[PDB]
Amino acid sequence: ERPTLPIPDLLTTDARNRIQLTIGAGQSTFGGKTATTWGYNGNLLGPAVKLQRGKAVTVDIYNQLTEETTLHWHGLEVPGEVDGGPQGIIPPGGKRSVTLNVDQPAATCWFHPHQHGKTGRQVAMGLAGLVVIEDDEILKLMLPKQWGIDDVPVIVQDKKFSADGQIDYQLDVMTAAVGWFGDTLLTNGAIYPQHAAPRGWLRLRLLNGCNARSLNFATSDNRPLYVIASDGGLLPEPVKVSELPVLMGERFEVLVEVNDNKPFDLVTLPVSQMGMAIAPFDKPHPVMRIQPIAISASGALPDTLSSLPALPSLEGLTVRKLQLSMDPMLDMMGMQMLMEKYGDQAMAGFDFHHANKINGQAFDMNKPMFAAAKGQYERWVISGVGDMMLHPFHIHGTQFRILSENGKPPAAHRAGWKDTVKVEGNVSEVLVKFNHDAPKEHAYMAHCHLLEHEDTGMMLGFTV
Ligand SMILES: [Cu+2]
Ligand SMILES: [Cu+2]
Repeated sequence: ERPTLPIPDLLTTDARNRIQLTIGAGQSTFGGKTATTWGYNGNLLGPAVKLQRGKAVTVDIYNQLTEETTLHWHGLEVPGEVDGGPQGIIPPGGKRSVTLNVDQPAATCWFHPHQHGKTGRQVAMGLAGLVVIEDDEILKLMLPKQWGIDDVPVIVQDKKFSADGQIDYQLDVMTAAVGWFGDTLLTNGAIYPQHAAPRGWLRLRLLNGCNARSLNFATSDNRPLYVIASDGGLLPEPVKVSELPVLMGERFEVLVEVNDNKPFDLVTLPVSQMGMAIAPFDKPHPVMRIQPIAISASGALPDTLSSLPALPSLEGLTVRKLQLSMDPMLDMMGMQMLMEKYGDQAMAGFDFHHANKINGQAFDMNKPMFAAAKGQYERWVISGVGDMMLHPFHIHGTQFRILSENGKPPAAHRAGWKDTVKVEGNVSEVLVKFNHDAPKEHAYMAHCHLLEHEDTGMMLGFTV
């Protein structure tokens, strides 16, 4: 389709090693209809902050909203002081600065709000940005690297809009149970955009930034995707796939071939997740149109990308159980509202504000559930046995290794560095290590990244 894919600005440090982000309301147009939206350095979404491993930057964050917000760097291994969870309040009109010393490998991470009880609304209203972490190793690989030509961020999100055009967000009994999801699919903000890519290798940095909707990327003509990276960065070698399931807040980088003059789309396939299979997501849905052009691209697909550390021996490692639950009365009413609204289509494949839980407790921001060890591998066992909802479980402060994802060894493209693991009626195990500290006043969060679950209790705080 006609409008070109918007390309987030690649924001680097200035002469004082500073970067400025302004958080503001603005306006966007979706299918001819204007809507109030929120953005970083803009009306909608945000820039791609570019960082170099081992080099420090100060970020000056200005809240130009009229409500409180927080700024979290999802995927970044930083102290709890700069991590920007629910306790990282930036008052409206106020300025807060954080020093980040990046000490992890090349990876596409991202940033987004983490306001207590309202994170779902603030992301839905428009707030997300990328983080391009670079190191010495990755630049040696000669991957596609022309930002916005053959190296393009692709941030995919759904939205629901009112008859008047305004984003129609609500945290109610239905969305607390099944999540906020919509009928309009957005790609860097645009409805079904087009991208001119040169012949050879196209590098796509995929981010699922939907609140609650899982995706599954493929191509319309079924040309393969070569996955080169996960949440925490480079896989050891490429993993070649026909389709790519992505959970809320997960990133993958893929190279895809642009070989003839023939256009093709990037698409998302229907998922079996409650609520998410209603038309138009009952069939393959286009994400963006790739349009070959002949201009110069020398990007490469290496045989060998990186070498990752080995999984540690499990013996002696501390084990932490995290039992995710939902009040069954939220479950019921939730699925009933869903049934009322949409009907049988919804199934293709009491304060509800504290109804979602971990270890029998809705998130309390004052009482960290535990102190985790520093610089020592632990094994966390996260169970969703007891309900049928999807829970992409996420841990701040870390890139971990999945030992077991929902009852099975992880797929090859998911066995490298991840910050999210799937939990859905089964149990997952991960090998977590924290290299930085987080006091109780600025605790790390562990939580479901189905944002409406997070906002109604499915989060805990922990210290290091
Ligand atoms: Cu995070
Ligand atoms: Cu959940």
